[PDB]
Amino acid sequence: GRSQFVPADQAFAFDFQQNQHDLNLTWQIKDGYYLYRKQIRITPEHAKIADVQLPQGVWHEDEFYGKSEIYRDRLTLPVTINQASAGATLTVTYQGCADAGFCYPPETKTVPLSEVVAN
Repeated sequence: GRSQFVPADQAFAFDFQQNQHDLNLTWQIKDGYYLYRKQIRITPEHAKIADVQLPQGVWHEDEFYGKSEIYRDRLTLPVTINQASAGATLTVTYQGCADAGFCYPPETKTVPLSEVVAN
């Protein structure tokens, strides 16, 4: 596998589904690739979300971040939107790495949040 250079969006396929106050963020993680738990950052703009609890991954060693908690196969992350104005967004930044050696740069996605009136 010399074409082990698969673009970030095929290694770490991101998607989201919102139903009112409930948002689910999902990454399907290609076999031989992993996301760093400590590299995930989620930032609302014109919205208020509950603190996001990242789930328990597995420990793994590499030469970028030393001994790290990582995620394989899939990551499912619920987010609770307490309020969102019209045109609110959520910025989702994450970084992953290939077993084959090389580390991807951090990726940022912007999720358009559907409006949620407080309460």
